[PDB]
Amino acid sequence: APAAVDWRARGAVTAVKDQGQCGSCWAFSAIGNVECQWFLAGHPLTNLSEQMLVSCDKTDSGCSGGLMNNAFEWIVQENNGAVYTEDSYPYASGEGISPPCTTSGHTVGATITGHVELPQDEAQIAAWLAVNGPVAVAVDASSWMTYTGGVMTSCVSEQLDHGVLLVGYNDSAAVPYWIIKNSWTTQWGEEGYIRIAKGSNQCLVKEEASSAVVG
Ligand SMILES: O=C(N[C@@H](Cc1ccccc1)C(=O)N[C@@H](Cc1ccccc1)C(=O)CO)OCc1ccccc1
Repeated sequence: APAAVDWRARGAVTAVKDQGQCGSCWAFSAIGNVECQWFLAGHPLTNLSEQMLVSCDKTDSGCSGGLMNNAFEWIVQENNGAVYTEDSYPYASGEGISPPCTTSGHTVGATITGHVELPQDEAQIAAWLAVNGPVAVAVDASSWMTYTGGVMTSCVSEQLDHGVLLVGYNDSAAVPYWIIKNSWTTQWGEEGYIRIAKGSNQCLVKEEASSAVVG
């Protein structure tokens, strides 16, 4: 694999978001992945709708939580592969509730055909990311309320609880690291990003990695 990859500088990653008081990290992870995969398939970089998942994907639990793989499966099996634009289905859950699903009045911004579940191996995830783009992952975020910048050390790695998006890595650095997009505003971390050490399963980052497939 290349020594380093950073998709943020290559036109593939939209702005950092704010999930607010809702337990919707799963939806930010899944949609951020779709956004990146759609661009890398040769389509314009488009802002897509987390609200579609939070209100309409009844195989997940709204502001009480969900799974990225369930969300990818719902899009294809129940929603004809469609992912609506942000502008046509804007985020409505920042106060912490999921309003009833709206089943018309939206415009499709992207489509997917399926998803892949990646190996539980950091070198294999990096190799896939270098060619095919950003990857949805789950982490233990319990230590992330202390992060202020730099490459974090000694991440608490006990229980997966938070969905996020891998956007790059650097194996040439003094301590090799992953680059991760969070959904806690740009005032948190490094303009909304976190770097964690790579190669020691920090925060359980290798355990639940997956991606949508765009045809
Ligand atoms: O708890 C979750 N998911 C986790 C993420 C996850 C994804 C993949 C693997 C492990 C964890 C989840 O959604 N976490 C929630 C936790 C939360 C709840 C309420 C307020 C703020 C925060 C998040 O928003 C993560 O920030 O899913 C429960 C579930 C399972 C099946 C169907 C419906 C919900």
